[PDB]
Amino acid sequence: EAVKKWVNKIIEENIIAVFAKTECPYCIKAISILKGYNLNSHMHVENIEKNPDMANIQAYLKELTGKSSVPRIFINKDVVGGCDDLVKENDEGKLKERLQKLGLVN
Repeated sequence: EAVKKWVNKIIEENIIAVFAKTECPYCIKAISILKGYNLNSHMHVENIEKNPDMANIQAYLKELTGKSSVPRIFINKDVVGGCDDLVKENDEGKLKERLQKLGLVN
C-alpha cells in the first residue's frame, strides 16, 4: 500500500517522472535527453536504489510498465518505458508530439 502510494504520487505530481538508480548510464542518458527539451521544470528524478524499498518499487514499476529495470519513464502518467523506448520515440517524432500536446514544447 504505502510503496504504491508513494510511487503513484511521484508519477502524479510530476508530468515527467523518471525512476533511476545510482551510476546508471542509461538513466543519465534518458534524463539528459529529456532535459534537452527544457523539461527540467516539470521533471522529477527519483533514485530508487537509495531507498529501503527498492525491490518493492521495482516490482510495482514492473506491474505498471512490464519491466523492473531502471530507468523507468512516465510522461503525464503514460508509460514511455526505458531509455531505449525514449530514443525510439525521440527519433521517430513521437516524443516531440507528446510534449507539444502538453504545452511543453512549441
